[PDB]
Amino acid sequence: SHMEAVQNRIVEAAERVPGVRGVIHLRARYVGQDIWADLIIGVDPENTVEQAHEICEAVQAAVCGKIRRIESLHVSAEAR
Amino acid sequence: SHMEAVQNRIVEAAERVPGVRGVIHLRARYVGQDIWADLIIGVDPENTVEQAHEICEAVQAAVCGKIRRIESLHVSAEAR
Repeated sequence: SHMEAVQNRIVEAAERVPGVRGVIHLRARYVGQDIWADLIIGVDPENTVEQAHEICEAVQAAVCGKIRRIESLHVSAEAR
Repeated sequence: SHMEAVQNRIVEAAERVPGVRGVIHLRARYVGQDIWADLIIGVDPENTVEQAHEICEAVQAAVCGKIRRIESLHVSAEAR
């Protein structure tokens, strides 16, 4: 599938960002030629809530920078 | 509405739990006579991710303990 290549690129890009302890969940869909995606990342339980927010914002920048067709990306965090 | 009384009870119960800095979002719906609800609470940005998780679990217990018709409640947290 065209989509599985894209999903591989999101996961790979997310996992390279400092503080990411793996991708817990990824759901991606096409809206025309654009991708909209929902991503959940793992983070250190001892990080602050503010740190987990910064890591999500860094994941969003890194993913959207690498995958140009992404036009909406939501990133949240869970302790792992 | 029957629902607005219930929504008032969820918000009130959530806000009385230690570490809750207000209810950011509440969406509740009936599935037959049962309530299913999605709640977002505010928390101190300097709490740990583990602390924010404990506060959500305490909100879930407190809300479900006070409002017997709730059969599904999801609680997440945001810095505020």
